[PDB]
Amino acid sequence: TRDANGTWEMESNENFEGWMKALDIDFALRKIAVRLTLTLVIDQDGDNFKTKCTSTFYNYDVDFTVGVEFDEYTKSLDNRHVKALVTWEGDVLVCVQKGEKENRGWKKWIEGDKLYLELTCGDQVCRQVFKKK
Ligand SMILES: *C/C=C/c1ccc2c(c1)C(C)(C)c1cc(N(CC)CC)ccc1-2
Repeated sequence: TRDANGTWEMESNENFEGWMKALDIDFALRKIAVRLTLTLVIDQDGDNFKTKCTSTFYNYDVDFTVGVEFDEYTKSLDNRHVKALVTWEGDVLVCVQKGEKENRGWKKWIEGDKLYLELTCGDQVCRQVFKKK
């Protein structure tokens, strides 16, 4: 479905460390991020999205409109300027982040009460699965 609204609880998270390493996240902070529980909250109304990723020590919040390029500064992650764009490819929500890193972005598949997320940077892919709370 194209409806990603909800509070999403993590079920699985594969190659999180390799993806963070591809983004040049500090080794020390990688070890903490691997242990912290992540909650993904999405509010979606038509084209307008508000995404909030929350843990004990780190938060990542982004708002965007589908189809409208936006300047992004990943201040709480790798601290880079990218040109971001989120679009629908069938029922897949696709985000491309143009900048220094190649193949940078994510894709989201909503299958019922499950959300599959693949985050990419360089030759690394992190695969996450969430269940709607
Ligand atoms: C559709 C999902 C997009 C998206 C963008 C940014 C982040 C995420 C998802 C998370 C939840 C995977 C995430 C986690 C983190 N930290 C760990 C590296 C913890 C907050 C940062 C950014 C994003």
